[PDB]
Amino acid sequence: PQMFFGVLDREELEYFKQAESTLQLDAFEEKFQFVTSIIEEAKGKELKLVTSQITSKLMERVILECDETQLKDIFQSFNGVFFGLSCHKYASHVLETLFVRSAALVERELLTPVTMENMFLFMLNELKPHLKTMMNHQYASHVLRLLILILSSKTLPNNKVYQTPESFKSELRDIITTLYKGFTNGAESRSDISQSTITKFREYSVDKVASPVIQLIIQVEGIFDRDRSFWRLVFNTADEKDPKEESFLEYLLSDPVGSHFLENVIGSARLKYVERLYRLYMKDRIVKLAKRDTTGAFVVRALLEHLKEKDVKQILDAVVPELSMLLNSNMDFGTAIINASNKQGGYLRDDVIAQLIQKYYPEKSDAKNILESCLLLSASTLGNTRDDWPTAEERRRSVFLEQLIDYDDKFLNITIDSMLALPEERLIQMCYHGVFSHVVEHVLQTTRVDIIKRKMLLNILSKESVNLACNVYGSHIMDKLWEFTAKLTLYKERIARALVLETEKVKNSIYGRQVWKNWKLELYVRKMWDWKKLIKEQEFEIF
Repeated sequence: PQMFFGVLDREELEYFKQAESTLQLDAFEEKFQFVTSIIEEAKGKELKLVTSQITSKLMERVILECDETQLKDIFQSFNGVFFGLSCHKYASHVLETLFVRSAALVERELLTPVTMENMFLFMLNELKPHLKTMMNHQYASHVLRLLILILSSKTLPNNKVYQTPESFKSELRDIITTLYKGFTNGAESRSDISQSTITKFREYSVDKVASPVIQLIIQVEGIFDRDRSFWRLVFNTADEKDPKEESFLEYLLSDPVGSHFLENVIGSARLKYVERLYRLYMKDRIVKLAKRDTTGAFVVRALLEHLKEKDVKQILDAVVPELSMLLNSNMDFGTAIINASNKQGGYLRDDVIAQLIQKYYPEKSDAKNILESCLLLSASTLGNTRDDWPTAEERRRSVFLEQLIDYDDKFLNITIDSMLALPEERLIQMCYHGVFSHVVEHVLQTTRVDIIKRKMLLNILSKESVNLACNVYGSHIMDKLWEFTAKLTLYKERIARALVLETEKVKNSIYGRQVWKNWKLELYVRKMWDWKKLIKEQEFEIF
């Protein structure tokens, strides 16, 4: 109804363009004087400013950089056009900024005993008629989504969470229920609603702009309204197949927005409803859903997380036998199932193990490393010439592998043998690598590994004892070798000898001096007898 408030002069435009530059410069706490000089010049033009693209961001800065009593002064200058501003491409981000600062101010008033809270309530009240429109407006829907987060003390896009006053609870309710009316054009029962409006609503859940709002509400509505009638808007209560709901489900599953709406929603549904959906519609599509990764396999994860013993068992029964084909593109389906299998007391565990070994170590091959199955090793950052750090994905991969190791002895052995299968220098390379080294050291589970493998591993690493202990990463591999070497102490001797051979290189190596302590090399050097004691100590400390 109102978003075009005139334009700026050339003189005015120049002044502010000027102003904005010197602010992002920081050539100064006289900052303030400048800032509040801008404010004085902004006096009475706030609207033109906030709507113009050139100056839109200037305002946003001033909002971020001003007195609380200037904050309010600006907030005030927006009375009676808050709705227009939110519908504006630029003004609506100014609003987003302004409302977030206000939130903190309102927490402050809340903790630090005309108030910001009341200034706020006032604005909330002029939006109220316009909610329903705000919901599917490309810009205003965000301002709306924001507000709801604010009123519910949910962390704020813009670790940023503030405590709310009581009236905020009231106001959250007034806007949840105002929407409900706008969209059910009249109370008072699921009975009274046409499936003309029900489906009108179902169609929303798949809009890119309105679906996030509907999710938010559905999650947050529980605080007051135990109905939960927004959910019931979207879904039926019990306990039979409706071809309307059913085809709506498939409509959800056959869409990115729709699938993610679904899974987020599964998260805040009460368990009654989730089981219902599963029992009714999911149960016999569960594979087709899983292999429709993605999206649609995201949902099957949500089910697993948020369901109970009988159901998850049912699911695993369906999923484990196709796990090797399900790891195709995405590993994080695998961790889902393992976590699932475990949380249920190792249900279907062996076939799970069996399925992994199928995907990553199939005994029908020359090449067999999980090191190449699981980390794309040859294709990785392992020694690039180009000074490249490990990727986030590489870390992501490593971690996966690491828990595989934890999951079963089978996997620990398989990776050891994969490391052993490698050219030795390439295993050495691993030791100096940011994430991959952690994989090496993670393999050094002295109790879980048998001696022949231990001996063989030791043999590669001993060749580089000192270079290892003076490297940021290698030192951890060397540290663990102290225990890793119990009952194999012609190798302890070997290394200790090697390290003492290079005493001055090793101490006054940041990382070296540390290994020195842990191998107790100070003893070695002075009371060699007392050393050979410790070793015998640590043997029966382990066994």
